[PDB]
Amino acid sequence: MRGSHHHHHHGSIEGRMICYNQQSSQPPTTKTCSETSCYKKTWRDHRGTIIERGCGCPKVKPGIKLHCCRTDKCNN
Repeated sequence: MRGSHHHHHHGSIEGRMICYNQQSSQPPTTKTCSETSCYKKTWRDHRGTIIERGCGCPKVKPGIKLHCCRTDKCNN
């Protein structure tokens, strides 16, 4: 229940979708992207357990927990 996002009526120019890229030291931070997906992933590294997201979904190193949705905040 309430799993779907909020969306509204439209009539302005088709500008790029705003993804975001927030990180375990950096605020909820936005940008325009048109990669094949926007994503979420997490692993253990020199800094400890670090938290990651950005635009794009290339192959990763083993033990990283990758997930990647098509547009904007749709991964979150």
